[PDB]
Amino acid sequence: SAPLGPFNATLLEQLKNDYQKGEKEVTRYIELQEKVAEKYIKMTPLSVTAKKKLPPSKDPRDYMTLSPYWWPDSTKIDGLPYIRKDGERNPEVYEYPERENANRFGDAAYCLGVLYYITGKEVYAKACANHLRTWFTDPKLGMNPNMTYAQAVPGMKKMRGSGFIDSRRFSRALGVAKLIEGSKSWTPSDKKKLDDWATAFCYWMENSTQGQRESHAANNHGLWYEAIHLMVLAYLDRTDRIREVAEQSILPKMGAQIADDGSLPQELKRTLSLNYSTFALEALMEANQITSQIGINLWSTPASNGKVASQAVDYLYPFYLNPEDWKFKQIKPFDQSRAAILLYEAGTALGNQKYVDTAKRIGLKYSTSDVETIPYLVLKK
Amino acid sequence: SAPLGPFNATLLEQLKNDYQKGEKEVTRYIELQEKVAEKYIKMTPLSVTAKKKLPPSKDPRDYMTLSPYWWPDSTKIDGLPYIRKDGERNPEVYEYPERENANRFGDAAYCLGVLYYITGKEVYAKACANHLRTWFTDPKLGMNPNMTYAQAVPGMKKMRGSGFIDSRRFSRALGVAKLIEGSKSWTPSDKKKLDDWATAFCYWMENSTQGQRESHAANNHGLWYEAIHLMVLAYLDRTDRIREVAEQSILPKMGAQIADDGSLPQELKRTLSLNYSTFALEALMEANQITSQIGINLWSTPASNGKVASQAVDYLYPFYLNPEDWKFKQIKPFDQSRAAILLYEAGTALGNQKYVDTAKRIGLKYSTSDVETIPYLVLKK
Repeated sequence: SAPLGPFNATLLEQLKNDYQKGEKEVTRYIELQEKVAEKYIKMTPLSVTAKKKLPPSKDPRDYMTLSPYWWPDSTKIDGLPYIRKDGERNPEVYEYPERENANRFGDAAYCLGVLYYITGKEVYAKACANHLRTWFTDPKLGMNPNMTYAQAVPGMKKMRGSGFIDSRRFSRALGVAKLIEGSKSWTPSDKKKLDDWATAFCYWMENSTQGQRESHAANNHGLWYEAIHLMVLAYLDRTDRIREVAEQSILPKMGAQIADDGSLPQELKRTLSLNYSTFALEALMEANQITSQIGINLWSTPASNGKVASQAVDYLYPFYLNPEDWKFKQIKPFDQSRAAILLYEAGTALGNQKYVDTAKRIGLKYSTSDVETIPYLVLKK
Repeated sequence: SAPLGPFNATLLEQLKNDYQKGEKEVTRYIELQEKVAEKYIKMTPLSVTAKKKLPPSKDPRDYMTLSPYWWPDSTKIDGLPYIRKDGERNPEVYEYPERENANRFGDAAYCLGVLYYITGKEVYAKACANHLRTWFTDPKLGMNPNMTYAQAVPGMKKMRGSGFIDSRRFSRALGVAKLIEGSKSWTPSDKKKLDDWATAFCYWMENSTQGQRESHAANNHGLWYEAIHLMVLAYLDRTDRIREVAEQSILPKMGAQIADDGSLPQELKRTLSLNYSTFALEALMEANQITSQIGINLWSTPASNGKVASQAVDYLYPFYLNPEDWKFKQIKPFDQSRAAILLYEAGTALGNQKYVDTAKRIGLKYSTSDVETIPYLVLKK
């Protein structure tokens, strides 16, 4: 039975079980994963400190990115204040190294942590530990436990908390650290430092003005905040906080953000409305992976007004079959393959065989290196 | 009468003349442009050598970028060879600093050079010279006169000349160097070094296998190749060659690309078909800015097959009025403001008053800092 963390635990346990029983199809799949993971063993661990332009705090350990849809105003002599173009990512984002480096670190730690859980090979713990140590707890290279300067916007006067959604990059990694506990490489001293970091991070996201405001956001951001919250709480073994968050924040938000016909109106007004509808349901999917490990099914548990998250899947399913029928603003092509994991996750949670069949038909590539697809051999056949 | 160069010489001579006579409306506009140009006076000159990852020659003075629609194959252990996704720019392009740095050099040098031509203020020639010397002729920081590793593709076995299209980002800057000749800052020794660079670059694009191949391209790349070709030849005062290239390469190429209804079938098969149809005409437009300075109007001169560039403008015009009516694949929204300069250029060339009125109706923002709009006060209200 798997430790509590940010993954489909049913799929992980069944992979680990069939690997240990020497079943051939899984064993061959895991060996492919082991050859994918080799580059993460060699990979030099990343740090948020690897940047030149320092945040206003003058501290390189503070995470800082640019908010993606904000662009310099050509009609101003300095381009300030930046203006918003919903759905059009400003390539300046890539001048902030932590934007892609937190994504790379997250992939490395998640891949190595899962393969350690599945094979028991210490080489995977040792490498995962090296990434976790450097990114999180190192007294020089570790990030400070806050998201103060995430998605800054040049010229913007007010402080904002929307950047907190960047945290999902490293928070999955934070949760996977629990899989390497008991290894020879993850020492008790290593565990205490990360526990203390996660405690400091949970405090900040629950009590800073930015984290409070993000906890009250009325769209997919509010759902993703709670998805991240659950990973932090799950890492810290606070399963009663997970129950409280699900019932006092996630279910109310789901009850407010789903409309009577099952649409997500807050996402319907975006320039990538099919992306953001799906993005909201992805925040529910990752939350549910955690809550359902303690008996809480967020796809079928009603909000106080009777609405259930499966209604929003129902609304979107015809368009996952045919993204071209989508009749709302969508200024870039929807990636249909996002519906594979999503329909598989919601389909199984609901005993909806039509959803699971459609997930497997859409499928995932057997030899893809996309580290999020590791548990989903079930979709690669 | 302005030196031969890559700009609308009629508008530029108009601006400089009205500036010298002290006309208020033009003086206000130049004074704005000078405020915008201040950041280029301060800007540190860029060099292609400012990269860590070197090209296969191990020479930092060779330009190297990634072909923008080529992505790692996730189904491969090393991601190699990359695969193509037409229209989807791979953010990895930004890991090659000369991709954006050649654009920033281009804007700074062109802006400063045009302002020196219009105003006579030696401070603009002196700064333009600083950027030119550093990008082109400096014996340590200057770029080699070739495009051998432009738009390289990892894993691709064959050599390609598609990368040559990047040259447009610095070949306009080369062209405006002609505007600072006679200044105090641009010495006969500066001119001779640049002349020799430009000769070497011209030899490479005409005789290398990649240059030869690119000169034969049957879509917009053939047009851009010759448009870039004209900037280099005009800079070298090879007006006889400009005629030959116009008469024997551009017009046949343009005629072979236009279909009976005026559409451009090679661009219609792209995922950004309206972008690429407009991109094709933009090459013709920039080429005509140079040909029409020696009496060849590319918009109205038919090719041997009876096709004339004005047929292509005519087919695209309704969709510049209403871009949403475009009925071919277009996986990002079309930037309508591109029609402003395009319809004004072709509209004046053809004496079509309807094209010119629409150009002004779409318009450019009076205070924009986009350097390519500097000559078009006539489109700014």
